[PDB]
Amino acid sequence: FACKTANGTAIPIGGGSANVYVNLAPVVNVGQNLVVDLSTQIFCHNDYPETITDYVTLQRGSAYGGVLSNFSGTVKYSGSSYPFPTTSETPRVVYNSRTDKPWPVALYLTPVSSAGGVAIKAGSLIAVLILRQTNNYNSDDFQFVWNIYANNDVVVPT
Ligand SMILES: CC(=O)c1cnc(N[C@H]2O[C@H](CO)[C@@H](O)[C@H](O)[C@@H]2O)s1
Repeated sequence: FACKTANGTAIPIGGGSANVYVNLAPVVNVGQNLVVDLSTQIFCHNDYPETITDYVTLQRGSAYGGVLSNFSGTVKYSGSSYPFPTTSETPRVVYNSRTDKPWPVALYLTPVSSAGGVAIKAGSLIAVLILRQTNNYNSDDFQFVWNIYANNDVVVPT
Protein backbone atom coordinates (compact mmCIF):
# COMPACT_ATOMS: atom_id res chain seq x y z
CA PHE A 1 0.00 0.00 0.00
CA ALA A 2 1.29 3.45 -0.92
CA CYS A 3 0.01 6.90 -1.85
CA LYS A 4 0.79 9.78 -4.18
CA THR A 5 -0.32 13.36 -4.71
CA ALA A 6 -1.80 14.79 -7.91
CA ASN A 7 1.70 15.85 -9.01
CA GLY A 8 3.19 12.38 -8.48
CA THR A 9 4.81 12.95 -5.07
CA ALA A 10 4.80 9.57 -3.36
CA ILE A 11 4.64 8.27 0.18
CA PRO A 12 5.85 4.69 -0.09
CA ILE A 13 5.10 1.39 1.66
CA GLY A 14 5.60 1.89 5.39
CA GLY A 15 4.30 5.45 5.51
CA GLY A 16 5.91 8.87 5.72
CA SER A 17 4.86 12.40 4.93
CA ALA A 18 4.19 14.67 1.95
CA ASN A 19 3.24 18.26 1.19
CA VAL A 20 0.02 19.05 -0.64
CA TYR A 21 -0.45 22.50 -2.17
CA VAL A 22 -4.03 23.55 -2.71
CA ASN A 23 -5.73 26.35 -4.63
CA LEU A 24 -8.43 27.99 -2.53
CA ALA A 25 -11.47 30.10 -3.42
CA PRO A 26 -10.00 33.58 -2.98
CA VAL A 27 -13.19 35.12 -1.57
CA VAL A 28 -15.49 33.31 0.85
CA ASN A 29 -18.51 34.99 2.43
CA VAL A 30 -19.70 34.33 5.97
CA GLY A 31 -22.39 31.69 5.53
CA GLN A 32 -20.52 29.95 2.71
CA ASN A 33 -18.19 26.96 2.67
CA LEU A 34 -14.60 27.05 1.55
CA VAL A 35 -14.15 23.56 0.16
CA VAL A 36 -10.83 21.76 0.22
CA ASP A 37 -11.39 18.58 -1.78
CA LEU A 38 -8.45 16.27 -1.13
CA SER A 39 -10.05 13.48 -3.22
CA THR A 40 -8.54 15.10 -6.33
CA GLN A 41 -5.17 15.56 -4.59
CA ILE A 42 -4.35 12.30 -2.77
CA PHE A 43 -4.58 8.80 -4.25
CA CYS A 44 -3.74 5.39 -2.80
CA HIS A 45 -3.61 1.76 -3.89
CA ASN A 46 -3.15 -1.79 -2.59
CA ASP A 47 0.12 -3.49 -3.68
CA TYR A 48 -1.03 -7.07 -3.14
CA PRO A 49 -4.83 -7.24 -3.60
CA GLU A 50 -4.46 -10.88 -4.65
CA THR A 51 -3.98 -11.77 -0.98
CA ILE A 52 -4.34 -8.67 1.22
CA THR A 53 -7.20 -6.26 1.98
CA ASP A 54 -6.04 -2.80 3.08
CA TYR A 55 -7.96 -0.65 5.57
CA VAL A 56 -7.63 3.12 5.59
CA THR A 57 -8.87 5.74 8.01
CA LEU A 58 -8.47 9.42 8.66
CA GLN A 59 -6.85 8.97 12.06
CA ARG A 60 -6.61 12.68 12.92
CA GLY A 61 -7.18 15.99 11.15
CA SER A 62 -5.69 19.20 12.59
CA ALA A 63 -6.23 22.82 11.54
CA TYR A 64 -3.50 25.48 11.58
CA GLY A 65 -2.97 29.19 11.01
CA GLY A 66 -5.91 31.05 9.56
CA VAL A 67 -8.04 27.94 9.21
CA LEU A 68 -7.84 27.32 12.98
CA SER A 69 -8.56 30.93 13.96
CA ASN A 70 -11.02 32.00 11.23
CA PHE A 71 -13.10 28.96 10.25
CA SER A 72 -15.51 26.41 11.69
CA GLY A 73 -14.66 23.11 10.09
CA THR A 74 -16.26 19.84 9.05
CA VAL A 75 -14.43 16.94 7.41
CA LYS A 76 -16.20 14.51 5.10
CA TYR A 77 -14.67 11.08 4.95
CA SER A 78 -16.28 8.76 2.42
CA GLY A 79 -19.54 10.71 2.63
CA SER A 80 -19.80 11.01 6.41
CA SER A 81 -19.36 14.30 8.26
CA TYR A 82 -17.27 14.82 11.37
CA PRO A 83 -15.86 17.77 13.30
CA PHE A 84 -12.63 19.29 12.00
CA PRO A 85 -10.25 19.53 13.84
CA THR A 86 -11.13 15.92 14.51
CA THR A 87 -12.21 14.25 17.74
CA SER A 88 -12.00 10.57 16.76
CA GLU A 89 -10.54 8.21 14.14
CA THR A 90 -12.95 7.59 11.24
CA PRO A 91 -14.29 4.18 10.18
CA ARG A 92 -12.23 2.25 7.62
CA VAL A 93 -12.33 2.55 3.83
CA VAL A 94 -11.26 -0.61 1.96
CA TYR A 95 -8.49 -0.52 -0.64
CA ASN A 96 -8.63 -3.73 -2.68
CA SER A 97 -7.15 -2.75 -6.02
CA ARG A 98 -3.80 -1.82 -7.55
CA THR A 99 -5.52 1.02 -9.42
CA ASP A 100 -5.08 4.45 -7.81
CA LYS A 101 -8.16 5.35 -5.83
CA PRO A 102 -8.81 8.78 -4.35
CA TRP A 103 -8.51 9.18 -0.60
CA PRO A 104 -12.09 10.37 -0.02
CA VAL A 105 -11.49 13.40 2.24
CA ALA A 106 -12.85 16.90 1.85
CA LEU A 107 -12.76 19.85 4.27
CA TYR A 108 -15.71 22.21 4.54
CA LEU A 109 -14.61 25.40 6.23
CA THR A 110 -17.14 28.15 6.99
CA PRO A 111 -16.00 31.53 8.33
CA VAL A 112 -16.57 32.22 12.02
CA SER A 113 -18.42 35.45 12.78
CA SER A 114 -15.21 37.13 13.96
CA ALA A 115 -13.63 36.43 10.56
CA GLY A 116 -12.87 39.26 8.13
CA GLY A 117 -10.01 40.28 5.89
CA VAL A 118 -7.20 37.94 4.89
CA ALA A 119 -8.39 34.86 6.74
CA ILE A 120 -5.89 32.41 5.20
CA LYS A 121 -2.39 33.51 4.13
CA ALA A 122 -0.73 32.33 0.91
CA GLY A 123 1.92 29.69 1.57
CA SER A 124 0.66 28.96 5.08
CA LEU A 125 0.05 25.52 6.55
CA ILE A 126 -3.72 25.05 6.82
CA ALA A 127 -4.08 21.41 7.90
CA VAL A 128 -2.31 18.18 8.73
CA LEU A 129 -4.18 15.00 7.89
CA ILE A 130 -3.02 11.61 9.17
CA LEU A 131 -4.02 8.64 7.04
CA ARG A 132 -3.67 5.38 8.97
CA GLN A 133 -3.27 2.15 7.01
CA THR A 134 -3.66 -1.39 8.29
CA ASN A 135 -4.67 -4.67 6.65
CA ASN A 136 -6.31 -8.09 7.24
CA TYR A 137 -3.07 -10.04 6.88
CA ASN A 138 -0.36 -8.88 9.33
CA SER A 139 0.48 -6.30 12.02
CA ASP A 140 1.27 -3.44 9.64
CA ASP A 141 0.05 -0.12 11.10
CA PHE A 142 1.39 2.80 9.09
CA GLN A 143 0.91 6.59 9.04
CA PHE A 144 0.76 8.61 5.83
CA VAL A 145 0.99 12.24 6.89
CA TRP A 146 -0.39 14.94 4.57
CA ASN A 147 0.67 18.53 5.22
CA ILE A 148 -1.80 20.84 3.48
CA TYR A 149 -0.64 24.27 2.30
CA ALA A 150 -2.56 27.20 0.84
CA ASN A 151 -1.40 28.34 -2.60
CA ASN A 152 -3.13 31.72 -2.18
CA ASP A 153 -4.69 34.29 0.17
CA VAL A 154 -8.32 33.84 1.09
CA VAL A 155 -10.37 36.88 2.11
CA VAL A 156 -13.61 36.88 4.10
CA PRO A 157 -15.43 40.09 3.05
CA THR A 158 -16.42 42.64 5.69
C1 LIG B 1 4.22 -10.25 -1.69
C2 LIG B 1 4.07 -9.89 -0.22
O1 LIG B 1 4.26 -10.74 0.64
C3 LIG B 1 3.77 -8.61 0.07
C4 LIG B 1 3.58 -7.60 -0.81
N1 LIG B 1 3.27 -6.39 -0.23
C5 LIG B 1 3.26 -6.45 1.11
N2 LIG B 1 3.00 -5.44 1.96
C6 LIG B 1 2.72 -4.07 1.49
O2 LIG B 1 1.49 -4.05 0.70
C7 LIG B 1 0.34 -4.49 1.42
C8 LIG B 1 -0.87 -4.41 0.48
O3 LIG B 1 -1.10 -3.06 0.02
C9 LIG B 1 0.13 -3.57 2.60
O4 LIG B 1 -0.95 -4.09 3.38
C10 LIG B 1 1.34 -3.60 3.50
O5 LIG B 1 1.12 -2.71 4.60
C11 LIG B 1 2.55 -3.15 2.69
O6 LIG B 1 2.29 -1.83 2.24
S1 LIG B 1 3.59 -8.03 1.57
